[PDB]
This record gives sequence, structure tokens and C-alpha cells, in this order.
Amino acid sequence: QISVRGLAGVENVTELKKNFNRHLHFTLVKDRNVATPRDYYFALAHTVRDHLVGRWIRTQQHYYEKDPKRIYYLSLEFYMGRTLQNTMVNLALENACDEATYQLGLDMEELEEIEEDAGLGNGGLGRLAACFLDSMATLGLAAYGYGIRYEFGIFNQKICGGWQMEEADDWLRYGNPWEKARPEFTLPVHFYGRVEHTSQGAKWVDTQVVLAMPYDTPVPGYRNNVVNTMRLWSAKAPNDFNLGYIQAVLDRNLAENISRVLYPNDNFFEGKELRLKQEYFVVAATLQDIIRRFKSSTNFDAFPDKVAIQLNDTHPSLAIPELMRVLVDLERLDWDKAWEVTVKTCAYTNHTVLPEALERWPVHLLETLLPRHLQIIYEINQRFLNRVAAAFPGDVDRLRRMSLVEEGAVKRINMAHLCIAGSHAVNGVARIHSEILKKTIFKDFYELEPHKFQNKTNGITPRRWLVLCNPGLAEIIAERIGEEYISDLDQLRKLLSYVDDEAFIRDVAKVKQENKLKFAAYLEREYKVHINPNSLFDVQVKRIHEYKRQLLNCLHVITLYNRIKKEPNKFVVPRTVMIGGKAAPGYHMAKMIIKLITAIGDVVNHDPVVGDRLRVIFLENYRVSLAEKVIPAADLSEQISTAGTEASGTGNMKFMLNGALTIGTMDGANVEMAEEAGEENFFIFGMRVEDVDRLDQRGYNAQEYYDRIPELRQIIEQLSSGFFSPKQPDLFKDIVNMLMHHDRFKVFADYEEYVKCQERVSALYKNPREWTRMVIRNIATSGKFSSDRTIAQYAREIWGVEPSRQRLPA
Amino acid sequence: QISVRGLAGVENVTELKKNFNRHLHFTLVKDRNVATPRDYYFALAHTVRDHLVGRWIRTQQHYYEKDPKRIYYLSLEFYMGRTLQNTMVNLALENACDEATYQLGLDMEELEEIEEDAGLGNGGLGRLAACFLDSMATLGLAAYGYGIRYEFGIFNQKICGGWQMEEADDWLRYGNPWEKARPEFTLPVHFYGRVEHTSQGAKWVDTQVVLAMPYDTPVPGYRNNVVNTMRLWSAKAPNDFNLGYIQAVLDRNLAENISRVLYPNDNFFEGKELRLKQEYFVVAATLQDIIRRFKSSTNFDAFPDKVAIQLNDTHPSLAIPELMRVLVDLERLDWDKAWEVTVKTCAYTNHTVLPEALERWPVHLLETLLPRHLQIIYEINQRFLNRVAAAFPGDVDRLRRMSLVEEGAVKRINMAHLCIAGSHAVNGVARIHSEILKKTIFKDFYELEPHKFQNKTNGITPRRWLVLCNPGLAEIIAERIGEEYISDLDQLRKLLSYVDDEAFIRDVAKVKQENKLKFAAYLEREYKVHINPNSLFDVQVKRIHEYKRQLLNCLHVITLYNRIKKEPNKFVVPRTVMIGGKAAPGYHMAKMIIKLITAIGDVVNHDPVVGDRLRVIFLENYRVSLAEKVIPAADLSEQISTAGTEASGTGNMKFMLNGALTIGTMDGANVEMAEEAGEENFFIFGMRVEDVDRLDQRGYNAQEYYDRIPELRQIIEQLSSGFFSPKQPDLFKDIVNMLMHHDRFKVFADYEEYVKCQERVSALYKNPREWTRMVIRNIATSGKFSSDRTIAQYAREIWGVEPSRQRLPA
Ligand SMILES: OC[C@H]1O[C@@H](c2nnc(-c3cccc4ccccc34)[nH]2)[C@H](O)[C@@H](O)[C@@H]1O
Ligand SMILES: OC[C@H]1O[C@@H](c2nnc(-c3cccc4ccccc34)[nH]2)[C@H](O)[C@@H](O)[C@@H]1O
Ligand SMILES: O=c1[nH]cnc2c1ncn2[C@@H]1O[C@H](COP(=O)(O)O)[C@@H](O)[C@H]1O
Ligand SMILES: O=c1[nH]cnc2c1ncn2[C@@H]1O[C@H](COP(=O)(O)O)[C@@H](O)[C@H]1O
Ligand SMILES: *Cc1c(COP(=O)(O)O)cnc(C)c1O
Ligand SMILES: *Cc1c(COP(=O)(O)O)cnc(C)c1O
Repeated sequence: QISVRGLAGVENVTELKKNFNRHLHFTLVKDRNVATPRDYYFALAHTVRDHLVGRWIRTQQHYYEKDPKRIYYLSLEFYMGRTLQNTMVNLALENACDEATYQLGLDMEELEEIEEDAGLGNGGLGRLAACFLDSMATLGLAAYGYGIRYEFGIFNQKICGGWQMEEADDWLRYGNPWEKARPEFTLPVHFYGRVEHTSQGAKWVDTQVVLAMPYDTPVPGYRNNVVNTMRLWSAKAPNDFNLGYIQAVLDRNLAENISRVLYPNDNFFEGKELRLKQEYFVVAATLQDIIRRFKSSTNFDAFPDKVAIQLNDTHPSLAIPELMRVLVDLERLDWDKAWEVTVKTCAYTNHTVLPEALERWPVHLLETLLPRHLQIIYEINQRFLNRVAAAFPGDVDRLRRMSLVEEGAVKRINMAHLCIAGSHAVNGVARIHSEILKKTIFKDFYELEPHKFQNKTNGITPRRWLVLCNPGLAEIIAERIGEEYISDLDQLRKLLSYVDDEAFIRDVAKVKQENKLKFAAYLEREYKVHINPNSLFDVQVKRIHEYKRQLLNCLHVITLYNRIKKEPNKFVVPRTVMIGGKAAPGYHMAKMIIKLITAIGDVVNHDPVVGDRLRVIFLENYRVSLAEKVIPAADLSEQISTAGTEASGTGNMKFMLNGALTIGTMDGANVEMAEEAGEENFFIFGMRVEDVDRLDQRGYNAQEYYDRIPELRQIIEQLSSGFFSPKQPDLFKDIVNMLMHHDRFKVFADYEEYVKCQERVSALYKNPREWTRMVIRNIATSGKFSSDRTIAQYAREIWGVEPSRQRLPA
Repeated sequence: QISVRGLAGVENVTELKKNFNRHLHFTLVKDRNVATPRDYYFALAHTVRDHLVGRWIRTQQHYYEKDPKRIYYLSLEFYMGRTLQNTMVNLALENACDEATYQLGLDMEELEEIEEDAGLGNGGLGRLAACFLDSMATLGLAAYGYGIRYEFGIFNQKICGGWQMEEADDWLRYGNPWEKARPEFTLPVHFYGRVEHTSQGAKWVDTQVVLAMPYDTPVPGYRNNVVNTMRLWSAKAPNDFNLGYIQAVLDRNLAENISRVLYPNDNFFEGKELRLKQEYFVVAATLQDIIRRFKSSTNFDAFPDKVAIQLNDTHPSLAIPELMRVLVDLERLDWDKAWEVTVKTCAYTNHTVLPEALERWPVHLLETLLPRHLQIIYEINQRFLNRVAAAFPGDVDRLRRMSLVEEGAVKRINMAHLCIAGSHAVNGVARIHSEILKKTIFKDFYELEPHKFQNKTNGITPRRWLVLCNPGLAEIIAERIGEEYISDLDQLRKLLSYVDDEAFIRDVAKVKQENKLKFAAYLEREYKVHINPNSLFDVQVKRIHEYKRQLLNCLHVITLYNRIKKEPNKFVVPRTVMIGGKAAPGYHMAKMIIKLITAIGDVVNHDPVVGDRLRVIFLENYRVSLAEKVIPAADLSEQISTAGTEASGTGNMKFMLNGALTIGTMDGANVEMAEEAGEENFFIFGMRVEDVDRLDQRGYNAQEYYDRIPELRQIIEQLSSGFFSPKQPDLFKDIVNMLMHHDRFKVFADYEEYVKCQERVSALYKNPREWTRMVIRNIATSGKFSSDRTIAQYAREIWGVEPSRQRLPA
């Protein structure tokens, strides 16, 4: 079919066919006469899995013999999505399998659609972890992902009457062929109890035990025969647990609840006990595993030469005092030596700046749950503050600002402070974010230890986010510059020499149009909704939060609507405006925003005077598999967070790679993206960070904008008076109230510039040749945003290991 | 090695070896350098499972094409034990696998010991269901076992300080290679709600839904290529269940608790709501499955020609009103037609006579949980009592005696009464039990409908209970009369012509001695306990209950002890007395009996004057896999229930088949066993049923026996005064009090005859040649007690289908 999908050699195809039939018969216990498409999917998945395992066993064997430094990536989230196609791509099996299935009378694309997303994350942070695992394997690093195997991942979103409803994501219902249970490597985790001081140091006693059972999933690198491991822990009760009889057995559920469900909140901290248990559970089990593997190569001086532990935000921050606990209490190292080892082993990545996102755990929770860890934390704090006092003598306010312990009605532990003190490296996730960290929020820490602070700008894997989801674009690129760019994305820069090539312009535009038709058809089939596929596809997909300003997009949409109603017989560039994303279940304002988006659509989409010129669509249940469909179909990428709020973004990079132009603020990685493509090839608008600060100094008054902008005033009057909610006229009064009086993200302040910038987008879209030339300039400069680049930087500058592009033997 | 284990042909051995290595590598994801014995067990189990599936698919295919009448065996318990060896035996693979494993450097016996018992039953009733499935497959019947897949089966028993402790039996921890999840065939079950009457009949509405997910296990027949199915339901919550968010997801456990744990009570009724839910759950899911299979061959007149439903006691009795509900409410048949179909479809097996074992559910429970079923039950009752009134006019007391509804403080439904009314056949499980049913407890029902009442004496499968557990005995038998007896156990009668053959006498005695050495070694290894293997092995293994009279055995043991202490230098036949069995967790007296047994052992086993002449051993954690070891090692089988209390017994039959002599009362199947072997070849003692009745008429006074028997008086004084409990002198006062004042099972009344009969056993054991000749006479007449015989009788006399010994093609 296409070149970038590998060879379909006669013998490979024959062997895949016979193994497919072997798994259908023996593994699934089905004959051909009763097998459903789901059975056929599983037969294929098992067939493809068999090609992994030889490489998996060999890879892990090689690491045991060579004993390289090991990288442990600790995260509460891994948003993996589907595995079947990714595995085929990485093993060069895609064309052989397509042919093998074709010859059995099956359509492989249809079978790929049956696979559940592994939805073990909320959004950007969890998906970054997934991209990183892919890049680590592709770069030959001896890396392990460690997390929790949630029984229920991110909820499935249904819209009922324009409102979000949540349904449990029962992703394991039909089984997971990709994982292997390893109950033989089960480990104990302790909770509660009390601390006893003896002659022989501290002892943690009278604890409740929960077992941690590992499940291993293979992580294949791109065509290098390397298969790394993601190890996810599941919670099990011990068999003497509570041991009338019947009730004791049913109460085992209380222990197993720890790994039941992913907390569905992106960028907001909720201090629940169950969440703290999850955090300790993953840390405690993972560290025992790390230490046993280190001992099976008494001396912990070499520990940091053999182990790096990367903390994906503060969620696994308890790794720091847990490592200290093990080294001091169990291994009997003195404090100072243990601390040296811990700091050199641990590194911390920060992913936010909103004060409500920082983890600050009440002391009373830690006191009850993890009394030994609280003691270690106080000791860490005391020694740390002795260092601050010696460096800045007399600076008493600095001491309370830098403390790990926050004073107040409730005493709290600031986990970010703990991470900085206990790590040899601290990094933000985009250059502007890393600067903000050292200038404002961790300024005091930066002055004490400037050498700790780094930047590692985020990236995305070009395997999933180009080759897999946009094979048409990958192919036309491969026709011109070959295949090496897939594991060296900087080679896309060669495409600048095709910017005036008429054939390439035609092909880039044709691929986009095919992707748009394919997506428009998908909308009709699965959701009974029609769209004009010649319209500009204006897409904002990401989790729903105020700082992302889905509401600013809504204001633009209503502006275009009002303009059309005012001058119906004037030409305007047709648009399909698509907004998608999940709201956290407890977040009232985010749920109201979803309702507003669907309410706008109810008016706009049924106005006969609008025609097919404007459509507003809420994309239901946005998730990794839906991103793989909509991103290649997009013309315009909306990246419109208030400057200083989006730490990086990664969706922005996915769109850039797939031939959409970007409208956005100078926020997060948008700054670096514009810098790479040239500002003239980007639709930049709005306040910069400095402009936001100036506004905050004199005070943001929304009323001033309302008074000066007639078009904005009209929209606020329509919202208030019930134009978009005739049966419930006051339905949106909280939104209006927030915008006029309590808007932290300054929606009105960027309105005017956003609308003007949107007119420039429309003007360019009228000239397809120039639109497409600007697209080529974006794709061609997207190379920096490969996660291979990000990971190579972590490896050299933080972990002290060298990446490799060498094949292991097959 | 031995003939009855099949051929080890060169090509079979080679293919097993290559498949073993394929499963180790691909299925388990292990190399040889890190594999443990457990891994090797799983590799073997998967290798053997592959040979099942072709036959399994073919068998189910054949039934779909031929459309024979289908037999559905409904039970809350299936006590399957281990599967690996049984599967090898039934497929003629045992020698090929032994050789294949031997050539890979592995001992297959060692790998067999790693397998968990599937302990989904309490004792005799659950194990009968398992034997029956084996016989049904061996006789070529299109039969399905339907039950519940409990997450936790019968508890593991630990003895701590002589007391029973219970531990959860986490039998699925490492996976079950024998089952196949079928989530595609998941079905809804309804609970709670209310009934609405319309023009179009009754509607059950506002119900809570629990999903029933089936797991299928293969059941191979003996060398006939037939593989039937056991389908076990597991409980799952629907995904909209309760749908703050987090709590709704955690509350899914409430629905899934239905299939969490087996109720661990043998022969005692506890009316718990969770138990009633389990009973309806299995019935509701099973009936939908039955009906869909019937529709996929509008007319229910043929239903009883295509379906038989056998009820294993009253536990699935709700099948009767559920079948009526479906036919009347959903299919819209008139009542009388639906009733005709139901009665002709259903049959009921009774397994007890103790009034406290009968299921009598409070009306308020049924009213809340299953309101439509309660309505149907009242309607059934009304119509049934109209028939009684017409047959016996004026007999007002008969009407209240036969009612399905019992009056009292709490109104109750008598489920046995429902079963009799709603079934075309009612059977007991041994001739004396079936007679008792028609003379006393169901006398009124027998007078109304004598044609319903039958006997089907229980049996045991000779595959598990001879070939598998006692290969040495199977072989010496096969040397003389061939192999056909394994599926036609009446052929053992040919062994009577060897009763005077010196070589056969020698070989029978040698096999027993080997089994005893093998068991004595097993005791030393796994439990650090030494036993004289030349002693008589006196074994009582069964669940602990007062009616089984483990206490009568205890009194004998203390009598022998006191006799030795009185005349130390006199010869007595050495004995190892072994008592084993689990007590129901809430049953105080049964737990006290276990403690008494261990306390006796603490005195007897450490008395230097006793020497190796007497040992008392409590066999911990008695279960199916332990029965397979101890039963072939036994010399004397203790079957000493009070006459009229053991409905049948099946342990008794296992011992008979394996070369133990029986000491017992004329109770249950013991009567038929003595009748088959001749009373002169059996150690019968004690009151018959008639003698018990005579005692009850004039009143049982235990004090009379105490006053007349000095030896008995001495034992009661030792118990009371703290001889067996020096640190707690009054520890056994409840046992003494019960024996003297409140003994329903008349332990003292059989004491004298039991002790005299035990002296006759000892006298015979002194003459090994005559002991062994009596053994040959027992084994030779054990043919009636094959479950193949039992099942053939069910098939012809109840189900109306003909058994077959024909092979399906391989
Ligand atoms: O670096 C990858 C992404 O991490 C996101 C994030 N930042 N914090 C979280 C987050 C995820 C899950 C649970 C949380 C709980 C509390 C606070 C933040 C989070 N997610 C940032 O908002 C993005 O700008 C960034 O591109
Ligand atoms: O026919 C097979 C066996 O069934 C046993 C039984 N009889 N009732 C139960 C029973 C099992 C499980 C749960 C129960 C709950 C209440 C009452 C009885 C039971 N088990 C009888 O006691 C045995 O004599 C008989 O050999
Ligand atoms: O003692 C050993 N001998 C040989 N190989 C080992 C040993 N321990 C670990 N390994 C290798 O390391 C892998 C197990 O990885 P683990 O998760 O670090 O235990 C296996 O696939 C083995 O190849
Ligand atoms: O529609 C059908 N066509 C062919 N075979 C069928 C069909 N339905 C059921 N079967 C057979 O019956 C078996 C399924 O059993 P079930 O549990 O009764 O559904 C399969 O193994 C098939 O061979
Ligand atoms: C990339 C991705 C995100 C992150 O998008 P942002 O626009 O950076 O928030 C969230 N969810 C899914 C499913 C993704 O694929
Ligand atoms: C056969 C068997 C029973 C039944 O024995 P009885 O002596 O008839 O009560 C109970 N438990 C197990 C494990 C068995 O194998």
C-alpha cells in the first residue's frame, strides 16, 4: 500500500495467517462461524504480541548482563491510548498484517477501532509520560515506567441535553492482551501504625499491610528491537486480612480500592486521603523493586551511578522521604550519607504555576497515615533551613517562605518545596515556564541553589503523532526526503526547499482534504451530524478549564454569528468550529462552559440564514484515539490560554506536525514554536506575560471593555437575557457574573485583538496556495518538538547517560 | 511406567515438549534461567489445555447440529479440586506428559502439587456435583453445569493452639488456566423494584440491575472425546451504576459482592440476604441462557422435550417461580400451560432431613428483594392447596402442613414444599433416606402424588477416586481383569474369583503399605509429625458436625488410652487415629470438638508409656486434594453418624473403593454398601433408625449410661476435671453438658457397642491374610457406587435421555 508501513513478504504473511488462526482456535476458543469482529481483533493482537516477547526477554536479558545505569520514571498517570497499531508500526509489521488480514477476508482498520484506549491519565501530563516511554525505548535507554494500574481510567463523557454525564471507563472488561500479571513479584506496602524509638534507631510498627501486585506492559522502540517495561501496581489484600467471617472477606475491598480509580482532575489539587494512599502505594512498591534490582547486579555509594529516579511533578514526591526511610531505618546508613545518595538519585519536573494546583498536604493526614515519613520531613526541613539561615543570615521572612512546613489554621507540607530540597535537578517544561519558576514562584530556591534549575521543553512522539495518525502526510514527506526523519525529526527542515514546488503544495493540500473528508464521514456515522468539508476546520481540543479560555473562543463564535445576522448577504469564509474536552466532575464552571458551547450550537446550527457558513460542534468524549482522528483534519489550532498559565502545552505541537496553522498567545511552548517557524508564519495575538502583570498592578476592570466595545456588549446582553437559553433565561448568569467581576484569566482583555487576528486567518484561507505554503513552513520547523530531542536532553543533562540509535539483534 | 496411564509414543512426546517450550516463552514470558516450578506447572497446564479445545469446540458443535435434549444441572457448589491430572487421565495423556517432562529434567508429580484446589463447595453436596459432571461427559449426555464463580471458595483452615483459624482461599491469585471468560455473553439480573399491573398483565419495574458474566470450564469425559461445559457466573456492576463521582465508582463493589464468597456452612440454614441474592443471581442468569439456546434450534410445548433442569437441593429453587415469571410475564403464556411446562422441566433432589437444614425464607425478605416472585409463589400455593382440599376434603390440618407459606411470628416460605409442587420428580440420595422422605418428612406430599417420589443412590467417579489417586491399586486390578472396569465399575465383581489367590492377596496388601509409607512421609515433610506406618490407620475425614459424631470417636480414643495406662505391659494392636475436617465459622460446638481432638493428642502423643502404640492426629485443612492422599492410605473408614441423620455419605464409598474396611452404623448409603459386600464383611454396630425412634418415645436419658458404664464415667470425669486441659480446667464444660443433658445424636447410647465392635476390628487386623481377603470382598462389590450408575438412572428415569459409551471423532 504505502512505503512507510514496511514490507509484505510472502513468508511473513503466511506465518501471520497461520498464527492468527492458531490464536482464534486455541487462545480464544472460537470457530470461524461464530467469531465476531472483537474476536478477530483479539486474535490479531495476540499474533502481534508474540513478536514482542522474544525482543522483550532479550532486551531485559541484555540489561542484566551489561548493567547500564537504570532510569525510573515515576508517574501517577500514563495515557497510553491504543497499542495495536503502534506496536505494528514500531516492529515494521503494518503492511504484512494488513495483507495477512486482507487475505483472510478482514479489514484491519475496522479491527483497530475495536481496541479500548488505555485511559490511565487526564490529559497532557499523562500523555507526556507515554510519549517519553516511546522515546526512551527508541533511544536505547534502560528505562522503566512505574505507575498504578487503575481498574477505571479517565471517565467516558456523554452529553445529555447539553450537559456532561460521567460513565465509568471499564477498560479491562474484555481483557488486556498487552499486559502480563507478575503475582510472583508481589510486595508489601505499609500504612498507619506508629513510630517506636529503640537503641537501634526508629522502627515503624503496628502497620496495616496492602499488597502491590505488578503488571508488566511492553514498550517497543522504533525499529531497534528494544522493548522496555512499564510496570503498573495493583492493590490486593493479604489473606489473613481482618482474620464475622463473611464480612471480613467482603472488607478486603477497602484495601483494593487504592488502585480502583484515577482521580479525574487536571490542574487542580484536591487533598483526599485516598489520593495520598495512591501516591504512597506507587512510591513504596516501586522503591523496593528498584533496590532489589540494584542489589542483584552492601554499598550505596554507587546507588546514584546505577539509578536515576525522575519525579513527574510532586505526585510521587514521597519517594524522597521513603528513600531516606529505607536507607536510614532499614539499611542503617547515617543521615548525611543517605541524603547525599537521595539528592543525587532524584530529579523533579514541575508542570504548573497555578497556586491551586500545588500539592499541600495537611500535617494531620500525614501524621495518621505515614507517621515515620512526617518525622523524616521535619528533619529534612530543619537541616534545609539551617542552610538557608547560614547563606542569608537575618533574613527571617525568607525562612518562612522557603519552609517545607506551611503555617496557618491547618499546618501543611508543601511538596514542591520538598522536591526542590531533595533533588539535584529541577526543570520546567518550556523555556518561558522554566524562567517563570526562577523569577517568581521558586525565586528563593533559585538564589540558594541556581545550579539545580533547568529547562527541558516538552515534545511529542512522531511515531504516534505523524506516522500512525497521518500516514498520507508521512508518505508524501518520505517520497521527497526518505524515512530517516521518523527517528530524527530535525530532517523535516529539508522540506523548506519544497516551499515553491507546485507538486508538493498540491500533495500537502490533498492530504489535508482527504483527512477532512475522512473525519466528516466519521462524524456522520458515529454521531449523526453533518459538516461542510470545504469549510475551515477551527479546532480547540483540550481539558475544559478557565485558563484555557474556551470562553474566549465562544465569544468569537457569537461575534461571527451576530455579524452574519447583521449582513446576511455578505461573503464570509465558511467555518466548522469544533470544541472538545472533559471537565473535572466537581468543577461547576467547567460544566457550565460545556453547556454554553452546546447552547450556542443549538442556535447557530439551526438558523437558516447562517446556512452551511458556520457550524459549532461539541466533540464528545475527547481522548487519545479521538485526537488521532481530529488533529490530522484540522486547519486552525486554537492555543489561547492567558499568557503565563499554560506551562507548555503539547496539543499545540501535534497540530503543528499535522499541517494546521496556529492561533495563539505567547504562552508555554507557543513561544518556541513561533520562534522556530518565524512569527510571520504564526497567528500571534494578545497580552504577553509582562502585559498581564501591568494589568494586575493597576487592577483588571472588565467593565471598561464592556463599555468600550459595542460588539462585546451585545454578546453579554444576549447571554444575560436568555437569547441562548429561552426556557431558562438566567441559565448563564454565573458565567456573565464571572466575566464581569471575578475573571482571573482576563477574557475581555484579549477579545479585540483575538477577533482581529481571526480576520487575518480568514483572509489567508481565501488564498489556498499561500495558506499551504505557510503550512509547509510550520511542518518543516516542527523538528524541535520531538520527544526524542526532549529525552536526549534529560539523558545528557540530568540522568548522565548517553542515548543510542543502535539495533539490538532480532 | 504403568499400563492404565496410556502410551508414550515418540511423536506425541516430541510435540508436547515443543508446545511446553512455546507456552513457557510466549504465554508466560519467561526464559529457562528464571523459571520457577510454578511457571513449569503453568506451561504444562496450557500444553494440556490445548488438547481439550479442539474436542470442546467439536462437542459443542455436534450438540448444535443434532439438537439432543439438554440437561442443566443447577448447583450453588461445584467442588472440582485440581484439574491437571484428571484432564491427562481422561485424554490418555498421562504417560506421554510424564515422559515429556522427564526429558526436560522435570518431575511431573512435583508440578501437580503446585495446582490450587478449585474449592467451590463445602463437602459432599459440592463434590457430588463434580463427580456427576464427570459421569455425564463420560456417558455422552449433552449436559451443562451452572453455578457461581466465587472469588473466594471454602476457607483454608489453620490450627493455632489447637483452635481453627480461617483464612481466605484466594484461589485465583495466580490465574486459572482452565477457564475462559465469555464477557460477550453477559446478561442482566434484576433485584428490588415493585410490581405494576396493566391491561397487558404484570410488569416488574424500578429494579436494580447486576450483570452476570459467564466463565466456561471444560469437562472431559473418559476417553470418548466428549468435552462438556461448566458455566459459572460472576457479578459485575453496569457502567452507569450510581451515575460524588469517586464514591459512585467505589460503590460498584456492592453489586460485585454477590459472587465474592462461598457461604461456608454444610448442613445448616442461615437466612442471610446476601445468600438469597446468590440464589436468585445463578437462577436468573442460567434461565435466560437456557431459553436463548432453546430459541436458537415461538412454541414452548416442546420445551420439556428439549430441556431438563435438575435442582441440587432447594438452593436454586427460585428456578420454579422464575420460569413461571418468564413464561407468563414476558412470553405471555397462560398460567396453566406455563405450569405444565415448568413441572415437566424441573426435578428436585433432596439431600437432608435435619429440620435446621431446610431453607425457609422470611416473607419480608422476598417481598423487598423479589416482589414479583413472591406473588407467583402465593398463586402457586393457592392452586396447590385447592388440589389438596379436593383430594382430602375436610382435612384442615393437612392444608396447613402442606402449605408453601408457614405461619408464625415471622411468615416464611418453605422452599422444599415449593420444589415438590413444581417438579415432576423428587428424589433422595440413598434408599433409606428416600424411604424416610416418604414415611416422615414429606409423607403428606407422597400421599397426594406418590408417582413423584424416587431414589437415586449416590456415587463417586472411579476416574478421580481410583485411577487418579490410587494408580498402584488400579494397575494390579488391570493386570487381572483389564481396563474396561474404569467406565464400567460392575466388572470389579470379577475380583471375587481372586479372593483365594496368594499373589493377588500379596499385591493388594503391598499397594496399601506403599500408600501408607507415602502418606507417612507426606506428614513428616509438610507438617513435622512422625507416625508408625505399621499401625492400623483409623481415619475419620468429613466436615465437623454433631450428627457425624466425631465425639463418639474421641470417646473410643480415650478408652484405648485409659486401657493402656491401666495395663501398660499388655499387647494391643497399634493405631494411628486421624480425624480431619472443617467447622463452619459460626458453629461454636464444632470448634470446641476440634479443640478437644487436638487436646487429646497433646496428652496421648507425649505419654512415654503409650509409646508408638497410639497416636491421635488432627489432619489440618481437609479438602479434595488431601482426600486423594489420605483415602488410599486408610485401613479403617469411620462412618458413625446416628442412624437417620446422614442422607447418604460419599466419603464412605471412596474408602470402600480404595481398600479400607468400614466401621459404621446402618445409616445412609452404609446400608447399601453392607448389602453389596455382605454384612459379614462390614463392621456394623449401633442403633438402627427404629431403635432411635423407640428411644425418643420414652426419652433419652444420658445419665443412665453414665451410671451403668464405669469406663464411660471415667472419661466424663477426666473431661470435667481438666485432665485434658490443665491450665483451663473447665475448658470442655459445654461438651460435657451437651453430652449429659442436651445430646440430640445419642453419643452415649452407641458407646458400648462401638467399643466392642472396635475390638473385633483389632482382632482381624492381627491376621493380615484375613484382613486382606475381607478387603478384596469390599473392593470387588463397590461397583454399584460408581456415579456412572447413578447418572444412568437419572437419565432414564428422570430426564428421559439414553446414555452412550460411543466416541466422538478426534
Ligand atoms: O508538561 C505536560 C503538561 O502538564 C500539564 C499539567 N500540569 N499539572 C497537571 C496535572 C495533571 C494531573 C493531576 C494534577 C493534579 C494537581 C495539579 C496538576 C495536575 N497537568 C500542564 O498544564 C501543561 O501545560 C503541560 O503541557
Ligand atoms: O448427597 C450428597 C451429600 O449431601 C450432604 C448435604 N446435605 N445438605 C448439604 C448442604 C450443603 C451446602 C449448603 C447447605 C445449606 C443448608 C443445608 C444443607 C446444605 N449437604 C449430605 O449431608 C450427605 O449425606 C450427602 O452424601
Ligand atoms: O539470577 C539471574 N540469572 C539470570 N538472569 C537473571 C537473573 N535475575 C534476573 N535476570 C534477568 O533479568 C530479567 C528479570 O528482570 P527483573 O524485573 O529485573 O527481575 C530476566 O528476563 C532475566 O533474563
Ligand atoms: O448460528 C450459529 N451457526 C453455527 N454454529 C452455532 C450457531 N450458534 C451456535 N453455534 C454452535 O454452538 C456453540 C455455541 O454454544 P452456545 O453456548 O449454545 O452459544 C458454538 O461452538 C457453535 O459451534
Ligand atoms: C495531547 C493531548 C492533551 C494535551 O493537550 P493540551 O492542548 O496541551 O492541553 C490532552 N488530552 C489528550 C487526549 C491529548 O492527546
Ligand atoms: C467426599 C468428600 C466429602 C464428603 O464426605 P462424607 O464423609 O460423605 O461427609 C467431604 N469433603 C471432601 C473434601 C470430600 O472429598
